[PDB]
Amino acid sequence: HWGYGKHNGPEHWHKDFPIAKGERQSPVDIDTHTAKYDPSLKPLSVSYDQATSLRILNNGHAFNVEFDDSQDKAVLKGGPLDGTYRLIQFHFHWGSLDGQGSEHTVDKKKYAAELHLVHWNTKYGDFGKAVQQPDGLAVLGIFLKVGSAKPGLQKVVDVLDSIKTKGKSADFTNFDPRGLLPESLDYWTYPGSLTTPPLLECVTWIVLKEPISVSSEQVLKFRKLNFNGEGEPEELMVDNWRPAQPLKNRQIKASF
Ligand SMILES: O[n+]1ccccc1S
Ligand SMILES: [Zn+2]
Repeated sequence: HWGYGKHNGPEHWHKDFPIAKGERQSPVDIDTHTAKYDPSLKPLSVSYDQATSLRILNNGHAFNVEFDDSQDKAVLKGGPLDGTYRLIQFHFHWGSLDGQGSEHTVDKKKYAAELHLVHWNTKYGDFGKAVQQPDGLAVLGIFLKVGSAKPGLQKVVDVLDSIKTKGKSADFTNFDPRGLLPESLDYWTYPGSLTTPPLLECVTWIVLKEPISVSSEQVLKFRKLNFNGEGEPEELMVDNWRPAQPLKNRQIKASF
């Protein structure tokens, strides 16, 4: 029964998921004066031209926009990565107020939200096998700040009313995730974990330096979602973010 409240939030997760206190937990604070440029990093390649979205689901924690990952249609390669990583879903974490919401922080700065584009390493055949491997996933993290509207997010915003409560889904075909990307692909990378239970330590994190801007009306529609199921008392889906975790013996590298 994990969640984001007092009684079931991040400080409780370690009881059911002891890896919460592990050596490679995410998110982390990115100290820009400690992260070092790595000339060994190869160019990052985001190839989303043939992406095939299918559906959007409120899972009681966030919403997932799901993709057809039965073939190499939307892949992430290059940068720190060896091989090919297939896009399976994206989701966001966000706050109740514009001053909080992101999971990663940059010199302790919190953004209003954070987008996670989740990809799995095709050498392991499926997502479920990939998450049991230290290089099984690659998550592209993108910060959201409140300013101008993001045209490419509006199709997402406008379907949320149809998936207000936990367990609801809606058809969501022909959504282009390229429209959620900032101009620059300058990034930081480090080894980490899923930021939700089961908190598996399988992720190569790639966190873009340049945030995207979204409008206050857009993020306000995120905040109208519900953690609860239909017919239950309303608990707004806000502050579904885990705070920064100890860096331990890890290196954050910069691509720039
Ligand atoms: O929050 N989250 C859920 C699933 C896979 C990755 C991540 S970051
Ligand atoms: Zn996430």
